[PDB]
Order: sequence, then C-alpha cells, then structure tokens
Amino acid sequence: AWKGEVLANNEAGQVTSIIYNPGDVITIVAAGWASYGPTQKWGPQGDREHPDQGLICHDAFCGALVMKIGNSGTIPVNTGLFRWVAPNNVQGAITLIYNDVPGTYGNNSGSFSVNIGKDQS
Amino acid sequence: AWKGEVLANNEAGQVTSIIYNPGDVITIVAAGWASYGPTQKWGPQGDREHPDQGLICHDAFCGALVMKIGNSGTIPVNTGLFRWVAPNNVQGAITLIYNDVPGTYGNNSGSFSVNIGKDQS
Ligand SMILES: O=C(c1ccc(O)c(O)c1)c1ccc(O)cc1O
Ligand SMILES: O=C(c1ccc(O)c(O)c1)c1ccc(O)cc1O
Ligand SMILES: [Ca+2]
Ligand SMILES: [Ca+2]
Repeated sequence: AWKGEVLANNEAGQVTSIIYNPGDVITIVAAGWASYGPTQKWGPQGDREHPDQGLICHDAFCGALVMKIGNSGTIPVNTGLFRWVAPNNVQGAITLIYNDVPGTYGNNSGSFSVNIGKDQS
Repeated sequence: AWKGEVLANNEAGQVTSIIYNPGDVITIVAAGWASYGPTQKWGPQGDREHPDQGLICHDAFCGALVMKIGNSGTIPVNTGLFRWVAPNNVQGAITLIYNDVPGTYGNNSGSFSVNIGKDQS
C-alpha cells in the first residue's frame, strides 16, 4: 500500500510507489483541505462553484484530487475509489495531482493525505 | 461489502449490511454533496467554518459523515477510513449518519454515496 501527501502547489503531482497492472483492483481514500488560491479551503472534491478555465481534469472541479496511470489522461479521484478497475490499456505508475490550471499552482496551499492499496483479485 | 446513500435529512441515519466484529479491518469511501440548511453544499468532511452548536459528533464538522457501531457513540468517518480497526469496546451494525444538531435535520438536503468493505486480516 502507499500513503503520502499531495501538495496543492505541486504542478507535476506526486508519483506513488503503486504500479497499476492489468487485472489490478485498487482502493483510494483521500482527506484534507487545500486551496487553488483563495484563503478558503476545499476538500478532495474541490470547489463545485468555480468555473473550469483550463483545468488538467475537465471531469472534476477545481481543487479536486485527480490521478494519471502511466501515460493516461487525468482520472478523477475526489474523495477516493472503492475496489476500482482501470480502463483497458491504462497501466503504469499512479501519479496524484491537484486539479488546477497549468502555470497557476504557485498560489495554491495545503494538501491531501492519500492512501492507495491493491485489493484481492 | 455494502454500498448505499445516506441522506443529510435522515436524523436516525442509515443502517448498513456491515456488522463490525472484533478484529475486523474495514475500508469506507464516501462521496457527494450535502447541506445542513444553506443553499451551499459541502463534501463528507462538512463545513470547516461552522461553529459546533450541539452536533451529534463533536470530533467532526457540521455536515460531516459519521457512524455508530452497535450501541457506540459517534465516530467520525469524513471522506472515509483506510484499513481501519475499531477499539475492542465496539461491535455491531454500522449506522451512517450526517453530523448535525439533533432536531435540526428537517431542512437538510443532499446525500453521500458510501462504500464499506471488510479487508484482509
Ligand atoms: O475511469 C473513470 C472512473 C472515474 C471515477 C469513478 O468513480 C469511476 O467509476 C470511473 C474515469 C472517469 C472520468 C475520466 O475522465 C476518466 C476515467 O477513466
Ligand atoms: O473509537 C471511538 C469511539 C467512540 C464512541 C464509543 O462509544 C467508543 O466505544 C469508541 C472514537 C471516538 C472519537 C473519535 O474522534 C474517533 C473514534 O474512533
Ligand atoms: Ca491556483
Ligand atoms: Ca439543519
């Protein structure tokens, strides 16, 4: 399993130790408070009132937790995933990323605490 | 495992399929948007700005997801719990409840989608 912190101001995101392999089933739990700029903070589903002005993930709100698996597009994580299976031909290291507009991460604050495990399969 | 909706206006909470037994390891993932009254909605960690005016759980924010295990007091769930073990004084059915002030649930809206499963032990 993997446990770590994902900083809101980290544009590259955090590469985890989890390699998603064909047939894997995974569980993610995310917690904590972060901001894309305002003094207010939001949880891992982000801010449902903020418009999308070029977010790295168009399927999640600004300030949501998202991920990439290998060279995949962004995949929403939000509060987490329960016994979840990846699309076919999605594989590789899981990177966790805060959902914001590229080049606008500098003013972000806080972080999410994230657990990832492989489930029985 | 169990999956279901926990309504914010359900003062009694939702009894799940899960009987927490001594030594059980469980994972909970909670998602969605709910309100304790305002038109604004919050995730399963609730509203980090709202004072505690007599919440059923003093250890979580107003509008957070909490639970009881059998005849236990409230235990914070928030976004969820990863491979979590209860203290050995707690057993029985898990009831999921929205964190609000007793008698003030009538005006609540929205719900959380929750998954609970037992892990290897
Ligand atoms: O595969 C999914 C996916 C994401 C979250 C879920 O809760 C789920 O059941 C499936 C997916 C969703 C959005 C997206 O842009 C890409 C994805 O692969
Ligand atoms: O474990 C508890 C807990 C709460 C009520 C009980 O009757 C009990 O036997 C145990 C707990 C309480 C507060 C908290 O913030 C986290 C907890 O796990
Ligand atoms: Ca920003
Ligand atoms: Ca209320």
